[PDB]
Amino acid sequence: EHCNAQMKTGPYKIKNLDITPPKETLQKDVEITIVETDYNENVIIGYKGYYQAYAYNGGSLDPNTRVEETMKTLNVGKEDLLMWSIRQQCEVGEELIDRWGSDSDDCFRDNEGRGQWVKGKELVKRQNNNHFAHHTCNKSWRCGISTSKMYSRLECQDDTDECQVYILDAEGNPINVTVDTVLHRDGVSMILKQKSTFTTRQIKAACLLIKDDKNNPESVTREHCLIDNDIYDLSKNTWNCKFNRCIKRKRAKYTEGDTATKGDLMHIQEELMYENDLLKMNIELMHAHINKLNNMLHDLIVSVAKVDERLIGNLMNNSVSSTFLSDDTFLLMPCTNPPAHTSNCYNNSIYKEGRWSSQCIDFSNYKELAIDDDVEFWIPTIGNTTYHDSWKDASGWSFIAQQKSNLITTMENTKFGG
Amino acid sequence: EHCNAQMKTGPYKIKNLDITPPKETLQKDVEITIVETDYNENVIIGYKGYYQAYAYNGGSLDPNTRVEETMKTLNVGKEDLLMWSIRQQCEVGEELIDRWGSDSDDCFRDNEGRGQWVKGKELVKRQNNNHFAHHTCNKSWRCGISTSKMYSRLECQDDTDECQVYILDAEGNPINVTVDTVLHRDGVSMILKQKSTFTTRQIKAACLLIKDDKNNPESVTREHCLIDNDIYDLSKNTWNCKFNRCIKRKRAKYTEGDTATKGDLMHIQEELMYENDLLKMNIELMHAHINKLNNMLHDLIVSVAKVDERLIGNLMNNSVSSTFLSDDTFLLMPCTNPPAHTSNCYNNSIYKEGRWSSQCIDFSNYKELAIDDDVEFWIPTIGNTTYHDSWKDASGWSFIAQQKSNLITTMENTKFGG
Amino acid sequence: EHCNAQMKTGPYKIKNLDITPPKETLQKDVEITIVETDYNENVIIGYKGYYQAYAYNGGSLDPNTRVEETMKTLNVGKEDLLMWSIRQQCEVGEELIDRWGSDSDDCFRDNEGRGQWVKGKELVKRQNNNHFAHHTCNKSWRCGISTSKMYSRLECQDDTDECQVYILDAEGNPINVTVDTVLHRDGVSMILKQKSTFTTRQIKAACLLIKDDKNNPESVTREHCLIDNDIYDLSKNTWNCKFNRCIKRKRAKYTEGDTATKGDLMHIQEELMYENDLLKMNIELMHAHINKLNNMLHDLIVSVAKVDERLIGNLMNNSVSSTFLSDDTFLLMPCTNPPAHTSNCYNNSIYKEGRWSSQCIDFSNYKELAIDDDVEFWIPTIGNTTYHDSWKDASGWSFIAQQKSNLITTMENTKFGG
Ligand SMILES: [Hg+2]
Ligand SMILES: [Hg+2]
Ligand SMILES: [Hg+2]
Ligand SMILES: [Hg+2]
Ligand SMILES: [Hg+2]
Ligand SMILES: [Hg+2]
Ligand SMILES: [Hg+2]
Ligand SMILES: [Hg+2]
Ligand SMILES: [Hg+2]
Ligand SMILES: [Hg+2]
Ligand SMILES: [Hg+2]
Ligand SMILES: [Hg+2]
Ligand SMILES: [Hg+2]
Ligand SMILES: [Hg+2]
Ligand SMILES: [Hg+2]
Repeated sequence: EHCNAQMKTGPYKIKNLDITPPKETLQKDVEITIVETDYNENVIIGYKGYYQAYAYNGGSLDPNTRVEETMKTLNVGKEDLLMWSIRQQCEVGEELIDRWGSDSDDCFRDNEGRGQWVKGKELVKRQNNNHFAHHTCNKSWRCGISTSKMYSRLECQDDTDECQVYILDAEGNPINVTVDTVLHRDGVSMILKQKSTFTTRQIKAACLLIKDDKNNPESVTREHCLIDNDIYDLSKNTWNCKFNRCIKRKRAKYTEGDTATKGDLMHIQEELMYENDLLKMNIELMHAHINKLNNMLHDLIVSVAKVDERLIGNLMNNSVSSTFLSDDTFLLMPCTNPPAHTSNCYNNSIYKEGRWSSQCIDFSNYKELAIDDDVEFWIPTIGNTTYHDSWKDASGWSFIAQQKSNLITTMENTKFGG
Repeated sequence: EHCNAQMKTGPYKIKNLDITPPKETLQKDVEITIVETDYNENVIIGYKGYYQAYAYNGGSLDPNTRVEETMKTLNVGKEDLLMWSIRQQCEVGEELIDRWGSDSDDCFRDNEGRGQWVKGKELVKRQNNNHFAHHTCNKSWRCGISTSKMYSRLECQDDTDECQVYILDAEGNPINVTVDTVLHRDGVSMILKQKSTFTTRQIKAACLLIKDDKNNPESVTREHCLIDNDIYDLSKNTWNCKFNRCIKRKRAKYTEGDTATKGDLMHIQEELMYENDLLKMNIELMHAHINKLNNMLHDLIVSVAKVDERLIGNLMNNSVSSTFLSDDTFLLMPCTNPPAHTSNCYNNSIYKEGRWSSQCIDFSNYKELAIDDDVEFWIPTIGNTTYHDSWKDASGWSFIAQQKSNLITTMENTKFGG
Repeated sequence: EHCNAQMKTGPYKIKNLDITPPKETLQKDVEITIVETDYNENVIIGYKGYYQAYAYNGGSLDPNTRVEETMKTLNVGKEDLLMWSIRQQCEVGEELIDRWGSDSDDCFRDNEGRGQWVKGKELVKRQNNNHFAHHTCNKSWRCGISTSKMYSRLECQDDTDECQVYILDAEGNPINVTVDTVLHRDGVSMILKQKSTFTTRQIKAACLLIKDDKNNPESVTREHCLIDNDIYDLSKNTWNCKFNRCIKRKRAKYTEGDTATKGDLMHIQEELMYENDLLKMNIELMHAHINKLNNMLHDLIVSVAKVDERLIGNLMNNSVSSTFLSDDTFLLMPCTNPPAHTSNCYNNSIYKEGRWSSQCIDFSNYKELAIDDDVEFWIPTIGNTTYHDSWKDASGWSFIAQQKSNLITTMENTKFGG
């Protein structure tokens, strides 16, 4: 307290800190529509066919000495296909081995394939022509039935809010498979067991809103919403559709079920690493600030303690009286007091410090004065996630792949039907 | 205030809190080089071949009675391959069915395959030998052309900062496919439409730096950098290369495009769950600390309010005067004041409290005194990510797979060419 | 200070803020058992077979004029299979081309395949019957050996804490492949080079514990544990097993190695986006609160500065004296003081302010009074992650796929063995 008076600077006033209105807003009870189908649908897959070798032996002289070979693949019709499913069995015609002479014609009798009921059956590539001056016939049948699964994809229109369940091939393209008409594709016959069925559900959900477009401080740049402890982006108010589900705030190749790459995982991993280090930086940046503030509160204490001998005791929550030596340093002595002071008189005529009989009140029943707000933080439990299969994993498509492969193998091992 | 004097402890001084210099540093304007190619490159894929059955019938007696079968796969040359691409068509020779007698030799006339232009064509495995004392020839042609895509992989050397675009097979290995020479592989002929072209881009980017090696408190253990609202690790100052892009702060199997596993997803999911719970713990740990501090500030208030009757009013931002009963408890009365006091005199001779005519100043124009720093938090918008296809999804490789399969099927259905 | 006395409200007391006991607890030195096997195991894969065409030519008259074709696939036995591995070679019988007449019987001599040692070998589908009144024999051999890899899966029982290493097929099912018995599957013979071996490791690890079930405030709803700078969920105290490793706090299709989808990646991406915006909201929500608190500390300052002229100087850490004009506004003058005051006397009789020779102490050696706690934040380094291959990538299964394909191709190109 010895100062140059000829240098008074001012007038001054303490700069209060900016209280910024939050750009991220929590909105409760946001109305949301969920539309969902079965992950996969039951598809009846059936195939049929025969390999035939009709031959005639007139010796080397005859131009009619030949072995005509055919491998017909047949379609299976709606009613048969259904029957096949019900029965977990498929129907073929009779196996004709070495039917020669006048029996050469058993071959042309049945081209639908009737009378044999098997679990399944594969061709045998049988052929012979060792009956001189005669025709020889061999005709082997193949057969297969499966009620397999194929992946659904739900889709809804923002125009009309109408939805449809698409059935996808191994590559993510929808395919025309219906309940009323058999589809013939990849050498096979396909029909739906069930008309594809969906369902809607209405909810009120908690959404985090973000308004960080400086030009449009009211435009909502991102919205994250809690659907059953799982987070979703619903910023765009178009229908949001993936796999078997569609969500909204009240035909080309689909792509979500494509196989993901290790490389994109690793980037998500780096993003996670980043988030962790981002958490640490900001937490510590906040830590440091508070500590600075804490220390200001210290400078406050030492100053006001020179007048208030019992303050340090209060702060430490233990009754002790302080005696200062400098502004900086001080001493402590133990104390304990009669705490039952509930009125403010005894035989009163301005008695105690800070100056303490209607001007004489008992304060047993008093109320808390709220001069502060507590902050409340919103960090809900998350992580109820679903994993979906890639589109190349459909049980139905591998079934189709299997019979295709089985045919390839049997049709290259020639058999003698004698 | 009744204390044991014989127990003075000290001298004491209030322990200030450690202000830790931040280990995570933000560095602005970090110079960065981006090198990028097309995700995929256009590859002309062409294939050709014939199946031939040259037979002679001299009866069972003749050892020369035989059916010689061959299936040649041919190479397609640079110029033809280009022509094929331009024309979306491929060229084959004439289809020879049942050419016997003196026409047996049509077979050997054309082995290049000229004169027929088709969109594409598959073999027919035709054969016969029913012309006694004569040779019989059948020769069927196959044909295919596609200008498909195959995935690029960029690579740069830290030595010399030279880059190259590699074209990968379905397994992630580079393959020698050039603009000047046709590559013959997997029974097919391949050439590039275009010389592989890249491009560079220089940027200044914001990077988060981390120095958490206790032994080397200056070594930078991790660096995360913002490239167009997407986060990258550039701690190592080697070239960072994935898929079609390379980044740097100014031949074996590649691996990023391998298919990722559900299991590694789930771990990333658990890491996310962890981060969320890590956020909650630390936020609340900070919450609690501040509340403790807030309550200290309360003990301060009650003490200094015994001298300052208008303080509580100021804090609550409403004019009220306080009267204390104990140290703890107090009463309130309403007030409102004339706020236009801009000088500090009236007819002044030490008038108001705290003691308030050159010693008499008007303070209309005053300045804010900055005794505090605001903290500033760095949490930029992220999430502009790219997804890449797995290496088994290249349109070009499935084309090659397709023709391979088509050949397999046709070469096991024998036809009679009579 | 002019107030309506007829409206005293009270008695009041300042509401302290709730200090909430943390629901997320850090527990150190949690005992954990790790069990681990090799990622993959060495599997000896061997295959063998022949294609035979035994024919007889008695002319068109003879019913015995026929070409009997067979393609046997053989099993390879334990000892041979081992020998094959050691030698990187496989054994076949002699190639018989056009052995006719009395040599027709070379065909039936050797059906095991002995005497030829090759790196590998493929069939040639050779056949002829151009020797009148004689049998003709052709028999070609195929051969293949690989010591390939197949993926391990570790599994442990909570009952008995016994573990086993399973060897998986391309679809994630375990297969019965042992050291003592050859397995015959997919037209091939398989045996283990090595008995499958695991190993255990005990650690003490730091775990984050969470108790957020309101009904059971002691139940531990989630536990995240650090295993070598990588985070794991060990809430459930069952064995946790994925791929080749099992962890615990002291046969159907396995699924972790299935291919993950782009769609599930994108959701993880949205979760990350969410976390970032969640970090920002909460950080800023905390920022705002502190600033409010900071400003309270300002109202405190101005009040107590009216009594303490040197306080503002202390806070700003520079010696200056304050003179007030209103309650709000003030002026500053420069100062600097003799700081060596280490006793509290000179020629003392109640000298300085706040009232400052055994009642006369030197304070060179004083101690810091801890009236505060620093908070300590726990954000450990993470991100030592492992990536695993999908189950369709096993070198051993593609080897099996390869020979299968090679056979398909050779068995549809007929050759004349004359
Ligand atoms: Hg005939
Ligand atoms: Hg006969
Ligand atoms: Hg006859
Ligand atoms: Hg990414
Ligand atoms: Hg009293
Ligand atoms: Hg000839
Ligand atoms: Hg003829
Ligand atoms: Hg002739
Ligand atoms: Hg991971
Ligand atoms: Hg006044
Ligand atoms: Hg015979
Ligand atoms: Hg002969
Ligand atoms: Hg002979
Ligand atoms: Hg997800
Ligand atoms: Hg002094």
